[PDB]
Amino acid sequence: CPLMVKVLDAVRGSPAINVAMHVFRKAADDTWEPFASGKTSESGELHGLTTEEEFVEGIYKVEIDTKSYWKALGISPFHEHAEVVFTANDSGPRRYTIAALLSPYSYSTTAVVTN
Amino acid sequence: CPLMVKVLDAVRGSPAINVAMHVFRKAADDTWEPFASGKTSESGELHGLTTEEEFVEGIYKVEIDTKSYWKALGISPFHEHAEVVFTANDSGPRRYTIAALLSPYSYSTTAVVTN
Amino acid sequence: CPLMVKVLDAVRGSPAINVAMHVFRKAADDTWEPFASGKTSESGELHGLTTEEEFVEGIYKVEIDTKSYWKALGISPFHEHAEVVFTANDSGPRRYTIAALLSPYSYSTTAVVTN
Amino acid sequence: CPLMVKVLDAVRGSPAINVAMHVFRKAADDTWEPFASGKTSESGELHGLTTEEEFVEGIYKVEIDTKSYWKALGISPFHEHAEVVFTANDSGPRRYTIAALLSPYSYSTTAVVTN
Ligand SMILES: O=C(O)c1cc(-c2ccc(F)cc2F)ccc1O
Ligand SMILES: O=C(O)c1cc(-c2ccc(F)cc2F)ccc1O
Repeated sequence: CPLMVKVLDAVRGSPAINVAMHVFRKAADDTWEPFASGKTSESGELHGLTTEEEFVEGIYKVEIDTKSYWKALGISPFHEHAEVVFTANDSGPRRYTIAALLSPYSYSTTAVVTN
Repeated sequence: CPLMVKVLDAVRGSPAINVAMHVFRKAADDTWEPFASGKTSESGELHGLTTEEEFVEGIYKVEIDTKSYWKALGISPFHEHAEVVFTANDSGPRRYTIAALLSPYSYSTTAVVTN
Repeated sequence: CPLMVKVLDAVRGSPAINVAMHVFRKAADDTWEPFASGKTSESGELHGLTTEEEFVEGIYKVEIDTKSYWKALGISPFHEHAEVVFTANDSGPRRYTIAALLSPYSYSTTAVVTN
Repeated sequence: CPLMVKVLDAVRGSPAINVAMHVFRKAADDTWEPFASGKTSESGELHGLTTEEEFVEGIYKVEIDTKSYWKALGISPFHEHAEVVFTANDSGPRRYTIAALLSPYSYSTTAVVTN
């Protein structure tokens, strides 16, 4: 599993469950092409987005639909979404864990990159 | 000054100086139109991006070139940039301060909305 | 003003106003001695904690009463308080700004050290 | 496992390995009594600090020795340690995951509380 995302809710102190996200890869013509998508599980985790063979060098974008998450809890948040944009695998294949911590007016994202 | 950005460096404990950023507004045709831009000052702050008459309701994107900042310090970063996307909505007088805290593999952004 | 504290509320996107905090300095006998205290202003800031002559090298602790802040808003928090412990060291002129970003189950603190 | 701690390094984008931490419980005489301690593993995790029977209602303090971690990497950091203080189990037994994200001049801590 070369790409995993974990999302946490800083207001309730819980995993952020059923959070949708879309992954894009920058194409040759400088456009964002859809690549994968899914929703976080009861543990706040989204696995199985891609495979080693499919996850080639490139620039990737993870767009996390934080607004729909907060609206479902009755909170009108600041951000439309949380976007993580990064170059992947340019020194060789790596495993990426993207962690996102959500508040209505704030978010933090961090990457753990292992071999 | 209805829109201000402040950027901080978590590795050196300093304002992040000379950080470039561009502000975009979502057009009717779902495209991002350039709106404003600048570089942070010695205090890590960018002022004067827009005016009250110009800063109307809409969806805005602030793209902060964090990668160029870390490259200038010789540090290898994860993110291509830090992106803040939000709807601006005047429910009464509102000033927006976007704060971004930068580390090579992590960033946090928060909005302070005042009257 | 060699030492300033700023506190922000990630749930409401506002300065955290009327937040009490105490500053302690580590004594020779490894005990915490009260040093300064106050409450944040309408801007979320606390100034005038100490002076240049008084703020000597040593180990300092800032204890921010985050629990009372969340209780005043009717929100159930995790932490008893947010604690920032640090050594102050003049290697040349140094001013310290401690920034704290508060959520009910999370807090972030950062130091900006300027000349 | 009622209490787990995970620590991440925001400069290297990796788990923070071999990070020491001590857990204290506030005693009847308002003193902090040592309770448990350990070091994070290669995954940045510390498990097995306590048991359900031992982890009674109370106020707990987790002191993470972040300074020794950064010094071992040749970085002089701002904080002496990262302290997480909280009331545990006052509505019944819970499982607590404490997550800490470390930078030389900043840290964030978050709690995930599950039944
Ligand atoms: O770790 C924090 O407490 C923190 C602090 C800031 C911040 C810093 C300095 C300042 F003048 C204003 C701020 F919002 C911005 C983001 C952030 O996460
Ligand atoms: O407050 C923090 O220290 C923090 C923690 C995480 C995080 C999330 C999930 C996880 F399994 C480990 C983490 F460190 C993600 C972001 C973050 O700011």
